Amino acid sequence: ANEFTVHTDLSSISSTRAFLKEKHKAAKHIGVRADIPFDANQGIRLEAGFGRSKKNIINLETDENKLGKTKNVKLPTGVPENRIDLYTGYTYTQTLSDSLNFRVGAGLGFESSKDSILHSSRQSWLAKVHADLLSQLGNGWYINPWSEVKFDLNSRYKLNTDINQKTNGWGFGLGANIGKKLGASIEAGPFYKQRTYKESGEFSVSLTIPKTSIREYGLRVGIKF
Ligand SMILES: CCCCCCCC
Repeated sequence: ANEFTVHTDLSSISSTRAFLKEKHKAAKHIGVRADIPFDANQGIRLEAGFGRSKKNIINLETDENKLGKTKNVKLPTGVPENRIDLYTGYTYTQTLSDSLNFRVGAGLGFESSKDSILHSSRQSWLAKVHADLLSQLGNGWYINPWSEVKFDLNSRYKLNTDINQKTNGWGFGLGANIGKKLGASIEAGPFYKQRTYKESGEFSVSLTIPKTSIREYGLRVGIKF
């Protein structure tokens, strides 16, 4: 059977780059997923999602700062950011037991993010592999632990200075949804995601784009038709 999920996330996102931290507020995301079987085991997965937050850029703490003896210059607050994600891939699913199903897939994806202070953009074409276990608990209840890993094939950092440099990286996500059939199913659960973009090669003033690391903790809630 075809399965379609619409979901929404509430999350805490933080990022570190060079000597700075970026903390997000009002981080929200909406997305959809379609798992479409073609035979007993093979299928296709399609995903699309849209996210938004506002971020404050802050310095890393030092004892000199805590002591008085220096003072941090003011940095931007309430910086808006928008994100989109898309994914299409092959899936293979099989039964491990009468109450346990195991699904694995791989495919191609796109991610982008844009902020405004000055616009910075990150656009990434990537490959993604994912695996998840669906375990029946009885009475229509289930648990669904999942994992996914992303690898950039062509990730570009853009800056309306203009700058457009390649910054390939990778990322991984892990979570687990607890769900219940309503006759449709409702599910909810925690997730963790991490994304790293490497420092770019030297480009011409000689510069690099600093290494960026993003970490995200959240709760996802979904309706599975
Ligand atoms: C089984 C993985 C669960 C993810 C835990 C993330 C921490 C909030």
